[PDB]
Amino acid sequence: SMIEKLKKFTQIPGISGYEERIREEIIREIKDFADYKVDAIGNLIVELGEGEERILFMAHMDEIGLLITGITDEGKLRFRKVGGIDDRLLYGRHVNVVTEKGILDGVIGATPPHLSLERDKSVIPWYDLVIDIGAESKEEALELVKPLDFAVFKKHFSVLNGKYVSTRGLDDRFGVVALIEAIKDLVDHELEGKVIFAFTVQEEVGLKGAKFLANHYYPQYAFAIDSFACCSPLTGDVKLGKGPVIRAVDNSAIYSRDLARKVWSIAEKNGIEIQIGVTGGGTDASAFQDRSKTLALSVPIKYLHSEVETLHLNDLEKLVKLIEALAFEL
Amino acid sequence: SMIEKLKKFTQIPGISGYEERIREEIIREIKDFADYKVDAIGNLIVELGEGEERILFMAHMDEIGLLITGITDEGKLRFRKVGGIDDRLLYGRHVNVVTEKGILDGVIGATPPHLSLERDKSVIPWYDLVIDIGAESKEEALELVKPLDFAVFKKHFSVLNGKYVSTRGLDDRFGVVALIEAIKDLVDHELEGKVIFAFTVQEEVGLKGAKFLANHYYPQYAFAIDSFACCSPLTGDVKLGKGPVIRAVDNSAIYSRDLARKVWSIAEKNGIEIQIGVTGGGTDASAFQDRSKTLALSVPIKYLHSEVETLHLNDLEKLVKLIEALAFEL
Amino acid sequence: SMIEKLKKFTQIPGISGYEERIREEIIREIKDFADYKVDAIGNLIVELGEGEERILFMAHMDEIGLLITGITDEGKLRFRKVGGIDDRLLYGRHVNVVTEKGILDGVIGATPPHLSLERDKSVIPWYDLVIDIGAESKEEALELVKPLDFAVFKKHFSVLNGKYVSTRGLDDRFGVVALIEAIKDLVDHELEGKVIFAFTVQEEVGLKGAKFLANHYYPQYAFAIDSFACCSPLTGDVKLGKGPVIRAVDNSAIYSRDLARKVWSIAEKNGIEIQIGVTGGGTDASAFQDRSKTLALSVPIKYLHSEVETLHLNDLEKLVKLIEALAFEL
Ligand SMILES: [Co+2]
Ligand SMILES: [Co+2]
Ligand SMILES: [Co+2]
Ligand SMILES: [Co+2]
Ligand SMILES: [Co+2]
Ligand SMILES: [Co+2]
Repeated sequence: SMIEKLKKFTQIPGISGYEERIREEIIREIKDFADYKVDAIGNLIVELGEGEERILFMAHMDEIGLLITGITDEGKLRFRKVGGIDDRLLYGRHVNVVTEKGILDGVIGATPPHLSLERDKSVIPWYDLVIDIGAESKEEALELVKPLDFAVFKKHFSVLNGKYVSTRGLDDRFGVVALIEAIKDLVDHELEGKVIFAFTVQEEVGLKGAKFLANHYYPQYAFAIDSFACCSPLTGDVKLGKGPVIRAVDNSAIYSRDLARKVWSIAEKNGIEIQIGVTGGGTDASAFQDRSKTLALSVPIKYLHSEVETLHLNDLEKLVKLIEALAFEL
Repeated sequence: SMIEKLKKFTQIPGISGYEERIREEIIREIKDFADYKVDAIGNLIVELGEGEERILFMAHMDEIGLLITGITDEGKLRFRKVGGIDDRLLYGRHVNVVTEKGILDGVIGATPPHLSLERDKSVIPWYDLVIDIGAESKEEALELVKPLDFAVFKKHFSVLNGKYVSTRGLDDRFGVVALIEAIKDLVDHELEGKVIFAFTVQEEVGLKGAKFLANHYYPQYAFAIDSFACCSPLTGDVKLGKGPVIRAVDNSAIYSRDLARKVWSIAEKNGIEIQIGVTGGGTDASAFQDRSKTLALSVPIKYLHSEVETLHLNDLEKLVKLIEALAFEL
Repeated sequence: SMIEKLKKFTQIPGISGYEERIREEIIREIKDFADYKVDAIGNLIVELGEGEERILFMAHMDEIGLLITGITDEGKLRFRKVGGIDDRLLYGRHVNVVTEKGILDGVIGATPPHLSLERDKSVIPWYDLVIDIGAESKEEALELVKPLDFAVFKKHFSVLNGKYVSTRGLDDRFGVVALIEAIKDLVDHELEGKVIFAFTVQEEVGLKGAKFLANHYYPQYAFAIDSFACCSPLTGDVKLGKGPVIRAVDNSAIYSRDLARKVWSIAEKNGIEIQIGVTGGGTDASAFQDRSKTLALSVPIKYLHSEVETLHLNDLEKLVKLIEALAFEL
């Protein structure tokens, strides 16, 4: 119910711009506790209580996938990348081409095997690849897919020891999950200031979902719950299963230091093993230091942004257990 | 029932040496038509009729996987390759570690993402990789896996248009399938000479299953039904769905020319679109020209030996439809 | 008597094709227990008991040396390599040129020292070298050596701590030793099935001694006792002195798995510290999976195929102690 909750949300396709299938399902499991409104741009916003705008929580729906840019003469699909993938993760891998008519499966096979003796033994760049969907010609392809349909990897699900979980799309699905688990566990409790949960769009392509929020939402403290890339010197003693991490500093922003304490305190004062770190990249929260106390805490992750992303199942536990015990005790 | 037959047989793990799980299941669906004997080395042999030994048919159970060679101090698994894989297909991919106690899942994640700035932007070699299984230490790993346990990729299944099929393990599973479909369709027909169906072991590591057969089985004509790697100049006008291919020539052997005719004839004379080709590598049949008329016919395949192998579903149809209409009309 | 037994057998020159001097001496110490026959090709074969052919044991006489291919105008010897040496082990080293007239010593000195200032600071390839034997001219050389005389390194002997031993030619001499020690310890015991000890030729150049055996000797289980190259990831937890190793898998063959157990069992059931491994290269045994249960067990070795090969003296102890306790209790 934590797993299958997770299996349920990684499986949903939807990269930046195209988050529909994800937020429709968030609404399936939210409809009947709390009350939503949907941004223009796309954002699920869900206030709790009324009054001055206190905390804001953001996990983003969109993920990294491929935009279909056009079609070849023999009906293979061209694509650009949306977000940040690594090409070696593109070569010879099933995908899942999402269209209007609905899901449709193909394969970025392109794998000239052992017996061709022009050995392309370097990594083959994202633009030399195409998707196979079994189309016979340029025409037959359009029967099935049009430009600006997008696609995503057929995602395996794996539970490693008993503790960990691997699949592509933890960034930031787990987060979307958390802010649901951690919203059912609120509301009827009510004793508050006034906290705003949000499910952002287009984070992986420039945070644009949260840059849109930054209007109408001037809160006091704005959090992001995205991933925390793990296990490099520069990650200090962060290791997996030693509880949620506070992105103190990344590449998008170095974050409020007093806010850091204010949670770190609530942390130990509340029986939790929060840990602290310095990584790379950025987080929706860093769209708010514009004017706002920002910080984003997260779960440390291995093999990030690959279909092998691996979060520890306890940290997730403790992290909702904290990003709740924040919305009160702050 | 052709698909799910195929889905059923690719899903079974078992690389060279370790074919058990595969032949036990072949026997589950053969037990009660025809009669088997199992080689020393491992081979399923199934005669039909009695008398001089006429034709021999071989599809091999084993596949390409990874042998676990040892364990690291932090409980990651080391492995060698068994067979011929390409390393770019090793990087960051779920696998499935088969042990004695039974199946156990892990991930060759190893994917230093975007934020480490020593960019290993070349392909990372098979020996710098390890499997993650979520073990905490060298000790905790052995609790789960021992050397000479082996592993295989979590295999997706994909049906491309309606026609084609992708998954890792068509080589030579489809073949194992064929020689089953095409053995249920025999026997009770009986009108013969005397044909031997065999399910070989260790083909992908030197044909050693069929090199073992070469004793006790001196037939008249020996066929192999393995893959036919496709879509390179040197493949002539072989294209997918234009019916089974006759490996005229590969790298292991150039095959009987009269036997080629003798089938090519039976082909057109029997309403089939056999095609002919020159590829690379070898086939169990080429363990018999030692003394024996050899030839191996097959289904053309794209993206071979990658988890994206793609055979056309008709060819398979027509190929059983022919490797039957051979066991009589030859 | 284990050492000097070993010192005695490494010292004997004889590479593939030219094993005489070795098997004559094996016969000096075997003549008067058990009874031999010598293959055409060269193999010492020594049955024990009579009846169905049960086990076969092979250690090979030949070693890596140099074939003299011709002679220079100033009476230096040209050579090819027989087997697999590494060139850096050729540069500037005494050798021992075996002729018909008998032993004759020379030196692959060739060592342009410090004062020539064209610095050949890369490794100098096997074909730029010649042997010095002190001959004054092309003519004077032939007075001493003719083509297809061969040569071998002057071999030092070293006993490292008290435990280990270094010298060039453990592969497979130690093995030849074992199957002698372990044949004097049989015979008069007699209680058997029927075991065949063999001393093979030409293993280091394609196993051709044992490929010749494969006729007339169809046994039930065929073992090889050759070296086991040691101390690389891919060698798992094999370390020196932790008892004989079972080559589970190498590059020539992945070996019977049930036979592996059947010894591993007899092992622990018999008070021995057998260990298991995956290395590279091959073994005479792998000439039998042709039709036969093959496996080769061995002693782990460091610095293999160099005049520094280093086996642990206990393992050798325990290995005869086991390859005896096999010839009965199997
Ligand atoms: Co994210
Ligand atoms: Co991300
Ligand atoms: Co195959
Ligand atoms: Co293959
Ligand atoms: Co040897
Ligand atoms: Co050797």
